[PDB]
Amino acid sequence: AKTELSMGVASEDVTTLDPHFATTTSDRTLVSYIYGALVRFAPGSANPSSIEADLAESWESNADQLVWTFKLRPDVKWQGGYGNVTADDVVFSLDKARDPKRSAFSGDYAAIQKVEAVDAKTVRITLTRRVPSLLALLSNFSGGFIIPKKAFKERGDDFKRRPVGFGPFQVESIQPGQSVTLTANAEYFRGKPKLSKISYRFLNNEAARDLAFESGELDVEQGNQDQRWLQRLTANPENVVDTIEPAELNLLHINITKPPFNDIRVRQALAHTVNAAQIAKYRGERVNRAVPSVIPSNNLGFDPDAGVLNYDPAQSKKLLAEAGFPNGVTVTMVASQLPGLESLAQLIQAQVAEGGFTLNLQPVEHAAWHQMIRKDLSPIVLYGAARFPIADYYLTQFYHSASEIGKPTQVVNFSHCNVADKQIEAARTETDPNKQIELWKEAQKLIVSNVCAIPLTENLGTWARKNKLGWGFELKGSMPSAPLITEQTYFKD
Ligand SMILES: O=C(O)CC[C@@H](NCC(=O)[C@H](O)[C@H](O)[C@@H](O)CO)C(=O)O
Ligand SMILES: [Mg+2]
Ligand SMILES: [Mg+2]
Repeated sequence: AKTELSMGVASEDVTTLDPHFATTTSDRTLVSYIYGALVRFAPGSANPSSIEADLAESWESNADQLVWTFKLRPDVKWQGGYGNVTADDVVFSLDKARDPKRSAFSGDYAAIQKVEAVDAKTVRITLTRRVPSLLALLSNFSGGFIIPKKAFKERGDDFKRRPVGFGPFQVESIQPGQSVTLTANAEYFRGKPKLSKISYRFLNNEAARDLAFESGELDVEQGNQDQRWLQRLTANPENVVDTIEPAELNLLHINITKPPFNDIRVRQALAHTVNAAQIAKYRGERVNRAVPSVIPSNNLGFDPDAGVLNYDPAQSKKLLAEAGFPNGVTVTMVASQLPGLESLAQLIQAQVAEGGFTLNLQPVEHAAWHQMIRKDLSPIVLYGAARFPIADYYLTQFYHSASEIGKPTQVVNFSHCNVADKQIEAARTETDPNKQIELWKEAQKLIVSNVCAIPLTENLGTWARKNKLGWGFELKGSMPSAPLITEQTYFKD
């Protein structure tokens, strides 16, 4: 049939298409269409078990698994005429990914010692110690994507809006705040895409997005976490709703160094007046689930019994009075305008009033909000995300003190947590599998009991499409929790 795909997303604009910085779901989704990596998750899977060849046609490790040699596919071409992808591009990209001055994801690569071009088609990666999940680090997510040395060196600060990858689609143009026009990479190494163009539309307003989808302007539209939207879409036999793994866990990360939240009783009071099970029941159990820990349930090392504080708003009021707040606590939070996070913050705002908290929400456009929270501008941060499914990733990034906002090594530790550093570090390199699991669980119990963060629900990604669109594979998951459009995506007659 037709070869042009139109999709409506919950975003206001592009922030960065440099894969070493792209963090919002929208920027990560675009990056997943433009770039590739040495290896990749199988299309339609978010599980590292599925990892398969991408730019690297084969690889091997030495006996001690400290030296890995990747053999590159010969004639993989960059978009825009930058020529053949070489080992020098891989060295440049991985060294950039592992540099805290040029990447938002450098901490994931701390165990890489060196990356060397043995020849134009051979890359040698030497590790400081064994890294069981190395292939996930080298895959098509976060810092694994490969970029062109020549394009980045020249474009510099403009590369983020004029990206160049070897993926199936290229950015032809950006219409700021309206859309991104992507076109098929005619030289894509797996074959020319069946789609000729993608019109990626910024439709943050849910009512306008739904109207564009029902009027036939969109072939795909991002949904939300509400079962009511899910039921209204599934009612039309022409629509298909995809619920996409991994589930992103939402937490209230509390800055434990800032009064009044430096008193554990105040944090405990907040935790006793949130009700994640009620949010999950309201939003719907197919897409949403309350999580009994501070990392997503789909993690090796997840603790189903971390000790999450129960709902008891009478106890919240008692604790606030003991802490010197007989008339309650008021707090202003900088809150994202991404509709799912905005509606979640509004649900929490209503819940916490029962226990004596009056939450004032200062709304900020999503990408601007991401910048503000990373400047330590909010006392509490409602953040929702998933990472590779090994506890070390979520724990290190959100809760290890090295990740604390304000440090050169900062990641997403908005709570300024430091209570679990020794357990996180010991678990990371523990070779006894059961002991490693127990150290990850001990870290979760400490973070929960000190109330550095309060878990809410985790939600699968929700997207609607017309049944005339075929992905070319089963869309079970995608690391950004969004559809993956590839050279296989097609329309039916
Ligand atoms: O990877 C990251 O660090 C950020 C993840 C990215 N995910 C969107 C997100 O927070 C979730 O969809 C979120 O769980 C809300 O919509 C909850 O209703 C973000 O754009 O903020
Ligand atoms: Mg955005
Ligand atoms: Mg902590």
